Amino acid sequence: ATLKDQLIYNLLKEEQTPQNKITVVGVGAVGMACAISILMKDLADELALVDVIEDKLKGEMMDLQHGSLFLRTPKIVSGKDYNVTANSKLVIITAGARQQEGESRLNLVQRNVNIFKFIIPNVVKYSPNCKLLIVSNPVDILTYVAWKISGFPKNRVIGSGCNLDSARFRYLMGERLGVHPLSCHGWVLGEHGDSSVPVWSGMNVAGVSLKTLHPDLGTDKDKEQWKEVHKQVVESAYEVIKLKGYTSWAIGLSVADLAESIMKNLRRVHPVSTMIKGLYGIKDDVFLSVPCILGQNGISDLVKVTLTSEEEARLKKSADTLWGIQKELQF
Amino acid sequence: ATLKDQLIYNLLKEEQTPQNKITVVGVGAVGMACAISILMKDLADELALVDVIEDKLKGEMMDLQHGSLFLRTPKIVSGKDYNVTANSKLVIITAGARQQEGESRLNLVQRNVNIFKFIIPNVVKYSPNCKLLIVSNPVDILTYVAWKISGFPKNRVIGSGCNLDSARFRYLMGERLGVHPLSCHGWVLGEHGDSSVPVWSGMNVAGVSLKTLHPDLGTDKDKEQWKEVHKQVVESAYEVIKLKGYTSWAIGLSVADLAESIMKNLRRVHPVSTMIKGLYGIKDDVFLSVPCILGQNGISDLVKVTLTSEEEARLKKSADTLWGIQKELQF
Amino acid sequence: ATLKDQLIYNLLKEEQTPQNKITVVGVGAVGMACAISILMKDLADELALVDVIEDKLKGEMMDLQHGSLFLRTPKIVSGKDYNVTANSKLVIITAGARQQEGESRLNLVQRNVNIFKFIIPNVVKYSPNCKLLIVSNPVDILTYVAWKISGFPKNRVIGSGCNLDSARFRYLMGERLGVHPLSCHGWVLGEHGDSSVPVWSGMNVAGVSLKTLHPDLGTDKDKEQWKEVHKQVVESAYEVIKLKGYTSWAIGLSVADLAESIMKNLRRVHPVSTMIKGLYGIKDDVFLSVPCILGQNGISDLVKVTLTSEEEARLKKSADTLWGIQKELQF
Amino acid sequence: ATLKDQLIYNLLKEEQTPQNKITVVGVGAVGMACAISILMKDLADELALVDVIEDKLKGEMMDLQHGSLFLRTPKIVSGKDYNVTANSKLVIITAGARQQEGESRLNLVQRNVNIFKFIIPNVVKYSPNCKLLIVSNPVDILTYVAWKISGFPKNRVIGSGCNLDSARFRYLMGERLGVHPLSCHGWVLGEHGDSSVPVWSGMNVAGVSLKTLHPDLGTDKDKEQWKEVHKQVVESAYEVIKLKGYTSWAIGLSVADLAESIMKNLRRVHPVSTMIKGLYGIKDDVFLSVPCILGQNGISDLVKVTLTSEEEARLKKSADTLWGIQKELQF
Repeated sequence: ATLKDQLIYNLLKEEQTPQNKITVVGVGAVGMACAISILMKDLADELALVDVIEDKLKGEMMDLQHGSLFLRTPKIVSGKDYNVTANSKLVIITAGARQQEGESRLNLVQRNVNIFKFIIPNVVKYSPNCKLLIVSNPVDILTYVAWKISGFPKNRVIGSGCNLDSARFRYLMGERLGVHPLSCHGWVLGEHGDSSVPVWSGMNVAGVSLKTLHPDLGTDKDKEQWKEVHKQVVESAYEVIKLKGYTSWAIGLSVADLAESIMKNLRRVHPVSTMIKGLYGIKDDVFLSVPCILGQNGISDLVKVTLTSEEEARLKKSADTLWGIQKELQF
Repeated sequence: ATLKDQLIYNLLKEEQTPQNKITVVGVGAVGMACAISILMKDLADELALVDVIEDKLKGEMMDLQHGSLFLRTPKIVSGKDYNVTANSKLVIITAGARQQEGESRLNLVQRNVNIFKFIIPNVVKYSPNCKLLIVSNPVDILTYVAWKISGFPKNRVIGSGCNLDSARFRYLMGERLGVHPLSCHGWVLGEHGDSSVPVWSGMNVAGVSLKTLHPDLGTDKDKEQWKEVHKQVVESAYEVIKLKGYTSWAIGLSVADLAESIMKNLRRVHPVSTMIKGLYGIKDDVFLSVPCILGQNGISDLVKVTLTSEEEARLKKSADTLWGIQKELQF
Repeated sequence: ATLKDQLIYNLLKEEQTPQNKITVVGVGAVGMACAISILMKDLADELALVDVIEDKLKGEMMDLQHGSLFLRTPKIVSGKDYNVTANSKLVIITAGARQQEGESRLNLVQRNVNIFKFIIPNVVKYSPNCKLLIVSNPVDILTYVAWKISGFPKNRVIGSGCNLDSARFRYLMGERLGVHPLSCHGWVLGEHGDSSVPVWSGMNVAGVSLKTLHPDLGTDKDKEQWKEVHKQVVESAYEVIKLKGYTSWAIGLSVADLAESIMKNLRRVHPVSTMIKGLYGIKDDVFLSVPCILGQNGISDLVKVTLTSEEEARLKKSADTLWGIQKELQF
Repeated sequence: ATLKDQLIYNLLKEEQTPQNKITVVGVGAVGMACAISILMKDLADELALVDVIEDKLKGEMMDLQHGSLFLRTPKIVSGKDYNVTANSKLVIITAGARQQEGESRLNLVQRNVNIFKFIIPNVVKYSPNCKLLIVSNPVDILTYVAWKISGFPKNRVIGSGCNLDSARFRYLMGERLGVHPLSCHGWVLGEHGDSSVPVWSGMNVAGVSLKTLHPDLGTDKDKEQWKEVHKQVVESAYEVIKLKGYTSWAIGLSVADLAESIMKNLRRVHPVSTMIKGLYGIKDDVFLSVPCILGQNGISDLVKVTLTSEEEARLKKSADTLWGIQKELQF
């Protein structure tokens, strides 16, 4: 008789379906930053890793597995075959197109659409009742792409959007005032990138409107130039890529935070990208970041923020752009 | 329009069942010590409290409910009715017969059976696929009672047993050697109480057999009298009960540790009460503590500890006692 | 040679001062809820318990000790003598008379003033650089008493204040809007009691002013009666005491939350009782809850919350109330 | 009047040193894996990064700082100048030279000695009371190097040693037996690398000696080939490097586990590299992995494992080889 059989008597052989499984698609810096943030927040009873490069994937899986003693996630799996993702509660797409040197914006988006025409159906086939969290950039448009291809209802297709943008706003707001980011409140909404909207009205410490105190907050006659905070937020990624080549930990921590709200059904509010037709004067099938309530059904609700004429027109101008690009995409 | 509807757009009202629900039956010191431990280890997306005293029950629920801002458990419910326990993954029974000043063990058990004849069928009705963790004393006998009434297979009926007895053993072992209890290894097996078997052969730090180093370990010849460590484990509950009237924190943390293993499907080894028929020449339907592997199907496997002839006789003698009581019970 | 000597080589004899030591004065339901909450949030490397009931005190220490296997706080000690508190960063005062059914917090003044004349000098003697977190009621005045007796600067004397009352406000706010309390922002200021001030002008989800959407909010002509939310916050403790005899869990989590911000130097904004002289035209040495920044030096700064003529008047009344009681005290 | 001074009333601009400061030297994959693991286990109130690559260093700093909202470490600083390390409790060294294809072992060590001759005195200058944790390879020798240059007593100079090796040994046990690593007890001692000693005698689940159940375990005629488990431990790093190009997460988690034991004074037993002269007939100043007790003074004690005559010879040969190298180094 075997040592295991001498040591252990077996009552039950057949294991059940995993109950709290998460898949991360793509094992780049962002993918692995999400996985380690998720593994150390104990959100999953099973982690699945998927990417097209077999050796990198098995490597990252074995490195995580070797740390098992220091973790509470008892099964970590990987493969190029999406059968490993079976029965995921949450699937996080970080996989994208490696940006070519002299291509157009439209080229980059359509190469990502071609990768998504493979990933999304494979995700749906093995985890048809899962929430999709789109991290891959450009996040607003690729969240529309994931939506169309998957055929999922709008509540179960979520773009990481202005979540990290808003977390960076609160960090900078915190450094200017000597207050921890947690107690500094402020919202970056609309299109993730240069044309995002800082909501100066909702920007507050302890429910004290910085706009009410300082009427010229966020204007050009602003002597304190608080515009430069949103300018810093919107230029942050560029500055970090400049220095270390990429961004890793901040997005990893922010995606783990979103996963926590989903997996534990918290109904916390996050500024994430959601199909926004019929709201803020938008009449096209586009995704924009607004405060969304995240739980086990994904975006169950969203907050209808009051916006100035300027801010209304900026969200509408971002939608014009996104719809413009989206009708040129080949599905 | 309501402030809520002016503020929030609803995507879907559709509500779902609890995904990681735990129910604690009994809101005495032990039951509430399980609740706060479980609540502060983020093991559940929903917690249900059930006891017979409705005001006490609504007090504890409300007191926990007010801590929500500082918790990651979005739903806390309570009720006399077991419809609030519906869809529980794990159900912990702390409720039981109040110990009469002087009476036989045959009588004390039978008064607990009459209680489990109401508790267990209700639990089974609203949560048919759940795992039962029996904490109520005498834990070994009342785990057999739960098994019989429920009709559940032996894998999904677990008694806390010698799990805390072992935590105490490893704490005291730690004080003697000045090492953390985590790095002190020792096993209390068999019947929870005075008759429990301390396995001296398995007592070690860093895999160094103390029994080999000190052959007298656990004998009456022992110069350092290590039999006192097990004696202290056996008399620990008595000594604490004498000082603060009961035990709370140690059993709450130990059950939460069991709950972690079950809910997160860790597959750790805890010494818990399990149907031990066929093992150690035991011929009767008795439950005793042996090292069991605990996951999302409860006891998947148990460890066959090599015991001395003396150690076997003590387990067989405990089985003759418990079966002697059990066969004279009325269901 | 002993088994311990045969097993372990000693390199150095213990020559180390406590580094992250929290003391809890009082082993009542409040004290032990603070204790377990702090132990399960890994905030301290030494927990010292002090009270006047030597049996109860030793029984609680032993019960915490018996679950050290499941904790990362290696040294738990107790004793009626305050030399156990030596070299504490944070001493949490929960000892003294607690509210009986329907009894005001302002009816515990003279009893707990006497108890603070014993406790505070003893604390100061053994930990003269420690931060005082006052929890005993009436907490606002007893914080002022702790300040006067200790001679400590106002930054190192903190009261639990409206931290829990504010936590409760956001919980009930959350049950109305179907959002997690974490995403529901709103401040209860002034006395931790019946005279507390709900600042309607600061209440927001995602920086959207509820007062601006719903101008009637918190007035008698409000058809949704949002004033009943603040009423519930005031009545909350009375309700819980009536239902289970005391409040323990929620204040334990509220206090561990304040302990986290202090011990980890977060500089988070908490509504805690501090010396409010010079602000809102208050001239006396009054202690009220206003939003404060909490770190390892305690209250480094506070937020000047903008109040409506109505709000400011209602806070000056809460101030007047407490100067009336404070002015006639003996030291 | 600036917005900040309109919003916030300052009491205390007086500032103090951090209390639980950790410094990570080297921002490679290993140092940054330690950084995130330490940040996510809330072990520090200040994290200082120090490397020679100023752009990469500032890049990694900013990437952690942007995730501060999701962290409880309020100050993260970076610089080439070791004045950012001032008042560190624990300084983790991951910086050093990688062996070149032709390079002799002696020459590689001497290149690290020259690097350490700048790093260690700079560390000692700004944190003279700190614990050194040497992760840089070859770990056993560079712990000796760091010890020589620092002038520190042997308790405050720790090599990460066989901590991960042993953690890998317990994973491989776990998969073979279908148990969590936490419940699988095995020890890898001596020189970190292909000469490491797997203590077959100390191999157990629930204190059952596997060597005793299976007499042939760890020998050549072992029908189950358990010797192959140690071979896997010794090759697993080479196999992971071959697949993903380096080792990252498992060493980051393993190091954070040691940081927990030190920063929180747990006194857990870890296989870490310590000055071993006087044990197993070792006459020379060599550092080898033995099971050591780790607290806030580092190695306070160490466990003397009973080894077979064969096993003592393997440590004795490791010592001789290590002294062959160290006696030839230029300090």
